[PDB]
Amino acid sequence: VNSFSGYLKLTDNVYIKNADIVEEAKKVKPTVVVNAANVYLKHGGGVAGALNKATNNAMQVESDDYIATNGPLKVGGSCVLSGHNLAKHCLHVVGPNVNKGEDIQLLKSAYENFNQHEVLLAPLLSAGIFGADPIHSLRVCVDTVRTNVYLAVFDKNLYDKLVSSFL
Ligand SMILES: OC[C@H](Cc1cncs1)Nc1ncnc2[nH]ccc12
Ligand SMILES: [Cl-]
Repeated sequence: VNSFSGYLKLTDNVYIKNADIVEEAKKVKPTVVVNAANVYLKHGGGVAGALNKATNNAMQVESDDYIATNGPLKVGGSCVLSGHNLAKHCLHVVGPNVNKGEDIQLLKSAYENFNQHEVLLAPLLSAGIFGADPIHSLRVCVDTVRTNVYLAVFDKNLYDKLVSSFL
């Protein structure tokens, strides 16, 4: 039993809800919130900009130190950093950005990072401003993640389309 509320159950392990991931994280304070990161951990817009704003820029400050020490992430890769006031940990995961010409096949690799964590609050990787098809991102999530994932879909109209089209 966990404290996630109001989710539709898609499979044994994947749940979905129309919600603002920032507000969800503040309410649940999950062990792991997933950020839709880029390789530079520059949290400007989309989920990343919103999460970082909610931390009063502490996420960005921590991220800049991480990059100065370790260099950029790989597309498809991840790192674990603090969750600040939102969660215990933030798993920064880099899905491919179609608006940069990155290989959509890397989306499966990106979702594989979720399997290192028993329970996660997450967005659909490569969706939104990353330019991939969200219906595809959900399919890859369901077919790749084996741990318990609670998906927050900000757009109510998109959420209804994802539910009604889910196979
Ligand atoms: O796939 C990630 C989606 C993509 C979008 C598609 N249409 C509108 S945003 N983004 C978000 N998802 C959940 N919470 C969020 N908070 C802030 C952004 C955000
Ligand atoms: Cl987005």
